[PDB]
Amino acid sequence: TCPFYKKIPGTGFTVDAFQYGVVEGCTAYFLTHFHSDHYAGLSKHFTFPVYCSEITGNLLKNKLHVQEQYIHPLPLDTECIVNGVKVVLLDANHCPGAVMILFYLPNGTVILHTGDFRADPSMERSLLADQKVHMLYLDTTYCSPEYTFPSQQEVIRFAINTAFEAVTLNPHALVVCGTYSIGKEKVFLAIADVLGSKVGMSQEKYKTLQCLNIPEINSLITTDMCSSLVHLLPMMQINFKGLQSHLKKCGGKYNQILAFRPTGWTHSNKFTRIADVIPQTKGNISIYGIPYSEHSSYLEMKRFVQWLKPQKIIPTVNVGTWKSRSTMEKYFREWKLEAGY
Ligand code: NI
Repeated sequence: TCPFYKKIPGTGFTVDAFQYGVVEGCTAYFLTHFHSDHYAGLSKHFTFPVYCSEITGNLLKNKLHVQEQYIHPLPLDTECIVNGVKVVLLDANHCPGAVMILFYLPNGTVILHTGDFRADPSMERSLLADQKVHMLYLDTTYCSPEYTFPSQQEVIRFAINTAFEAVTLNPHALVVCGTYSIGKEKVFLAIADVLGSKVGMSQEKYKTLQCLNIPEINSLITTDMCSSLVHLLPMMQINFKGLQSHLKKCGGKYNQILAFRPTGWTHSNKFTRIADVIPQTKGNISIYGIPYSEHSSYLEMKRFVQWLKPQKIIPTVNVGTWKSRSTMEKYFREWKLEAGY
C-alpha cells in the first residue's frame, strides 16, 4: 500500500508510486527521475498516464519499453494543466532529467515536491520566487550536520588533475570509472576531455546515455573499448579483483589502472579535505573514493528551507525509524526559530 507521503492531497495525483499496483483514486502518476527506487514497478504493461520530463520520457520508452501513448513529457519552467490542476516542473540539480514539481491546488494551497535534489542558490531565482509555498515534500537524505562535502566543481578539479598527472607520468595507464545508474556523468566526461579520449562502455550503458540530450555526446562516448583510455564499468567491479581481471582483458595495452568510485558521503568527510584524499593501492592498481554528491548537504538544505519558509514540511527520506524522524523534526524547528517564520 502506498504511503501517505507519496500522495498529493486534493488531487488525483501520486509521486514516485509505481510499486503498489493500481492506487485507489490515482488519475495521474508523476515520476521525478529515472532512479530504480523511484521507478520501481514501471514496464511495457503499464497503462496509466505517466507525467515526467522529456529526458525521463526517453528513458521510460527506450529502457523499460513503456508505450508512447501513456508517456506525457512536460517542458520545464512552463505552467501546464494536468487533469484540471496547474503544475510546473523545475530542474532538481540531481541526475539528468530530474525534476521538482510545483502543484497549485484548486483551493489556493501551493505544494512543492522536491523529488531528489541538490539545493542551490540558483533555485531562489526560478518560478519559486513568485509565490508562497504552504507544504514542502523534502528530500532529507543528508539531514544532519555531520554531512558536509565539497562543491561538485572542487571534486571535478581533483579528479581531472589526478588523472592528467597519472597518465602524463605513465602513458600506458588506463583510467576506470564506476557507475550503476544515471547521474554523475561529469566525472567520466571531464576526465576523458582532459586526456583527449572518448569514454568507452558497454552497449547497454551507451544506450542509456544516448537518451539524455547531452550536447555533442556522439563526440564523447563510444562502444569501441580499444580506441578509448577511459573505461566505464559497473560499480561492483571497482575493487582489486575486478580491476585485475579487466586489465587482463586489455591485451597488454596497459600496465596500470587508476580507478574512481564516486560515492555520496562517507565518514572520511568529517576529518579530511578534498585536497588530502588518497587512494587505496595494491600493486599496479589504485582506487580513489571521491565525494561527488547529487543530494543537498545539510547546510545547502537548511539555506533552501530557511529561504522558502514553508508552513509544513513532509520528509520523503529516512522516514522508517522513530529516531530519524525525531532528529529531522528537531532540525526543522531550529531552522524556523532561527529565521523567524
Ligand atoms: Ni535519486
